[PDB]
Amino acid sequence: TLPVRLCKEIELFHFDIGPFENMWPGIFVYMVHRSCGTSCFELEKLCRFIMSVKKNYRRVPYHNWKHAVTVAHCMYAILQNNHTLFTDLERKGLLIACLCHDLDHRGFSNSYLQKFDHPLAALYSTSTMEQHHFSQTVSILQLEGHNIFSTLSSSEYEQVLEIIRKAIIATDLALYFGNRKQLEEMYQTGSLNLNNQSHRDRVIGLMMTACDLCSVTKLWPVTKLTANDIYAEFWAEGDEMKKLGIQPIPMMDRDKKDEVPQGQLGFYNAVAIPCYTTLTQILPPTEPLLKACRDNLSQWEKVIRGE
Amino acid sequence: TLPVRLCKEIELFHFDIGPFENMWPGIFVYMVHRSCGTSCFELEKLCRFIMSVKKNYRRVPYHNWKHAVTVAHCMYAILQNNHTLFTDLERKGLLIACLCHDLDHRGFSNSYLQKFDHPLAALYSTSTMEQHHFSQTVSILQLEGHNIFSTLSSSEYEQVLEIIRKAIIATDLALYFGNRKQLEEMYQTGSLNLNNQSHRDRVIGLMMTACDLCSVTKLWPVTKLTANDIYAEFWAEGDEMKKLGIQPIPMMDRDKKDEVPQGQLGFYNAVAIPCYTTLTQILPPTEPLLKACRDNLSQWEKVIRGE
Amino acid sequence: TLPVRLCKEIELFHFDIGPFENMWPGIFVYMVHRSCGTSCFELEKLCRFIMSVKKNYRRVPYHNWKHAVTVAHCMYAILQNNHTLFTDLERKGLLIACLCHDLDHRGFSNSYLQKFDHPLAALYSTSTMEQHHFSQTVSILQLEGHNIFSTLSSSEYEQVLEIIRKAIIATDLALYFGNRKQLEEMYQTGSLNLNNQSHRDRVIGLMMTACDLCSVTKLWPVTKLTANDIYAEFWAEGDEMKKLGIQPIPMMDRDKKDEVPQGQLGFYNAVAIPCYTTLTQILPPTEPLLKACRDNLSQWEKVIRGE
Ligand SMILES: COc1nc2cccnc2n1[C@H]1C[C@H](Nc2nc3ccccc3s2)C1
Ligand SMILES: COc1nc2cccnc2n1[C@H]1C[C@H](Nc2nc3ccccc3s2)C1
Ligand SMILES: COc1nc2cccnc2n1[C@H]1C[C@H](Nc2nc3ccccc3s2)C1
Ligand SMILES: [Zn+2]
Ligand SMILES: [Zn+2]
Ligand SMILES: [Zn+2]
Ligand SMILES: [Zn+2]
Ligand SMILES: [Zn+2]
Ligand SMILES: [Zn+2]
Repeated sequence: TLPVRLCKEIELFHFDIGPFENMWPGIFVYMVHRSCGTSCFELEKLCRFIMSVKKNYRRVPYHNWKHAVTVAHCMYAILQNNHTLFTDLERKGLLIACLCHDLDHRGFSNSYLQKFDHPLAALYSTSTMEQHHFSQTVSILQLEGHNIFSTLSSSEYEQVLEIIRKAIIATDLALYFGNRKQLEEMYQTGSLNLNNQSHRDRVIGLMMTACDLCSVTKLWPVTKLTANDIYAEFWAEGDEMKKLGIQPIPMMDRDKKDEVPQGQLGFYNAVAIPCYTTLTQILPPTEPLLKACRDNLSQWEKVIRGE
Repeated sequence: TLPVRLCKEIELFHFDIGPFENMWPGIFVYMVHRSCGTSCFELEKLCRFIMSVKKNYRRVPYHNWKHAVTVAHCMYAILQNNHTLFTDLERKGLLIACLCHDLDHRGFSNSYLQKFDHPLAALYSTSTMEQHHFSQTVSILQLEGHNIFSTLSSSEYEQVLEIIRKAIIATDLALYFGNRKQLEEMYQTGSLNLNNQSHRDRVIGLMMTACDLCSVTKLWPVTKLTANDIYAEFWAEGDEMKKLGIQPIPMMDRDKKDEVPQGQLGFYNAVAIPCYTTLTQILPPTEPLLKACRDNLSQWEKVIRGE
Repeated sequence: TLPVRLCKEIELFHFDIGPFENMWPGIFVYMVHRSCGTSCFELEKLCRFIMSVKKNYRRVPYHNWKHAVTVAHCMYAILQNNHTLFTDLERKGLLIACLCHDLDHRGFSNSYLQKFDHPLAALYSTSTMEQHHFSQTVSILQLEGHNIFSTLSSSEYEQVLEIIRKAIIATDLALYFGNRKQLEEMYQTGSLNLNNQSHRDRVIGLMMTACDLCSVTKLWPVTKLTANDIYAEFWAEGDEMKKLGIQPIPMMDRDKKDEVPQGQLGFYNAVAIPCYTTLTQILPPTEPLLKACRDNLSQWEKVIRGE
């Protein structure tokens, strides 16, 4: 258990995990215990696993340890408000997947790695960083005393690793557009069926996108401050693009700061609002994420106007 | 001994310890040896103690290792210019107290810890961080080979730990206002008596405030640059307050930068000038701190005007 | 071998080593193998040496590990395009010298160390930091399993250490002006002779300056961004000068930012263009460095105008 205020507010979708890093591991363990149960993991193994995962996130402005636990919390909130839908293994796997989904991130996009000709791009032609995140996850699990899935049968172990793999790959935003489009069609026609594994994998994929982007679903003061972190990374990549003799897209171009308000508008309209609209259609109890997304859209519109 | 320039200028109240971190331990050892004597501490134990204290200060903009040694230097200057007043134990304890007085500081105020519902606030209802600083000090002393007070009698050990405890607690600025007010009254009436232990504890408390705030007693270029560090911390806390859904006070509000000159004025008038005025009354050789404080007040007045 | 793009573009003088730190060691090993040969160093010893050198560079804005490898690359490009001129030992020694030439740099100039009265200034009256860089190099070589020159004869070992010493000392820009002037005279009169050791030492000295300053020979986007790093250091030193009660020169004065374009002009005209002009005269295949320097001069002239 946690302090009184945290216990209460952790159940809210728009919860912020706070600036005290050494409380984040305990926040995660709390979430796991309420989501899966106190006997889902051996506590000693789990804590060892969490600290090794922490050590393999880098000190970058956005794709860091705080992001990992923040993404995990959003998944916790989704799971707790749709608690009859998911199995034991899925709850286990998804929280872990979220915690590990950006492991060893450098603060650079897949396209930058390709243009730089980074060895990872030679190894992984598609979803380069995401395949690397999964590879890192697996490597940590293979460390002595780190296999938190020790007590599972081989059959169950293979299932949860596949849940984790698919989920981490789904955080490649390039795959989200096609996935969301398919889910929309299946929802409208009544074809969508959570008993169908391929349909289920898609819904989980959308859940992963929703959690990954959850910065846009916090209250305005948090959403606005987090934007500074995201652009710190993007502008750094844009600097590196210019060093390769390539003009970066405006989003990554430090010199085009004034276009931020309009750029944000475009993203909410093109990416965020559709993501949470579709997720809310499929899983109605995720409605608060959509409301908060809409509220942040209203705030960016006011910045553009000058209010 | 130190380089020629340092030897000379370390005796000045407005000395700056410089940007070379690995010289700060030697600066402290120099001060201890001149203040208490070369046989006050076993050198090997003292160096081990200093390095563990350094390791338990965090990389924050202001409440860091540099602040700790800077505070210790101000106490050194007070002690050397009032050298007949204090006992062996008090000189020992006060330098150590100053070095440890912000141990494990996160860069957040007591009020923020309370509002966040941080576990330390549940443990320590009053002077939350200061009670924690003392707890940290004690923990370091209990480490193998770290008890720098090994050679003291039990009686003396208990006295110096109490000197340290009271001194560290006195750095809670919330307790300064009441303390200064009492000292003022006792000074005016002739009641004040350094042979009275409770009166003595108050004077030491004021000395601790004076050392803690000594940023405002450096020369203008140092005082102005240090302000950047202090606001880096304050504005970060104000950001966190906004993330809890609480509007921070203007001092901690990044958006109210233009109010800095006037805010500083208010602090010098309400806090700093009274502190050093009262200290100078009680201990006349601390006069240079008051003069330099007044000079910085004049500089902030010129910023407001535009000069 | 390296990724395809790196293999190709590493041969260009204006190559940028990129933002992936863990590739820099492999970039260096690649350069050594192509420059000297695959049997010049025992690979295990070399990698151990490289990692210890990395550990002894500090996290400062400019005089860091990236600068060290960048300087080494420029020397690689000079060596590969003048491949018949230099001996086995010289190629070995110069790459190593470049990698170690700023070892343990604090981000402060020799003059600041003198004014602060830093112990290094008492030890080394001339070329203070450069003598320290060499001392650090030697200390690393003396570590167990770190003597990468193990297989050399004593005679050869002494020669390469002297090559390294002279080369590192030559990176003291204060010595460059006199050296360049002498080389100019010897070139014009036909006196200059690479078979004369003292003349040869001078030419190597100029090569070291050219590599050290090679920031001004990159493409404009790299050159412009690197300027931010250099001023971060300079302005920090200027801050420290003000803390000693000394007005810093405008270059190190944060308050005189607007003078950057004109200040840069002056440096290109007074230092950079003459350096690469003289180097190109002596070693014609280094011409691309001069062209790129001239192009950056044109860019700074356009900043001044407003284009
Ligand atoms: C893919 O872009 C983003 N991913 C995000 C994840 C969390 C929060 N925001 C995210 N964003 C973008 C950043 C903004 N989009 C743009 N900003 C600019 C700025 C300047 C010029 C063009 C653009 S597009 C939303
Ligand atoms: C408690 O405030 C401070 N503690 C200090 C310790 C050392 C040096 N300065 C200290 N200060 C304050 C910072 C300033 N006071 C204020 N600044 C502002 C800025 C904006 C709006 C209101 C205020 S009050 C003196
Ligand atoms: C010695 O100065 C420099 N060393 C450099 C090495 C690499 C790249 N640039 C270097 N520079 C200087 C920085 C600039 N010179 C000046 N800048 C200013 C700025 C303000 C006022 C005076 C000056 S001189 C070239
Ligand atoms: Zn990702
Ligand atoms: Zn992510
Ligand atoms: Zn404090
Ligand atoms: Zn303090
Ligand atoms: Zn140097
Ligand atoms: Zn250098």
